[PDB]
Amino acid sequence: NSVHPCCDPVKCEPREGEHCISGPCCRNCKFLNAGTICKRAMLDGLHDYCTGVTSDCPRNRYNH
Amino acid sequence: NSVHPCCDPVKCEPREGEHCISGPCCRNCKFLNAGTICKRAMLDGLHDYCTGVTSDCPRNRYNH
Repeated sequence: NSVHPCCDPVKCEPREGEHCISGPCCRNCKFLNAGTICKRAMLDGLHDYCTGVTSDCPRNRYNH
Repeated sequence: NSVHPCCDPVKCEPREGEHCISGPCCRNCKFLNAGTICKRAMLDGLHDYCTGVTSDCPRNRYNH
């Protein structure tokens, strides 16, 4: 709903101390550990993993 | 590529003993453990988990 728990509305940044606002790899304002699977692949075993430094879910680079 | 390691081409079923062919929740011909996250959500903490009984990745029922 309304303001985000993670948002600093005077700066439009995450409140000081937290890492992010929302995302497959953002949970409770902080980054999930790098390596955490954020999506499984149809099938080759090339899954999309979290990076530890960003909120989004990266397409595994070993894909065309 | 070619025939699937998991496929029984005379029956067009998975070779006897295995569970599935391919899918986010299928790995080495077998079902991933129920509860295994197959996809993380933008943000509510309502992730899509594996079922243990199917190869696909289920939309979490707590979504509209």
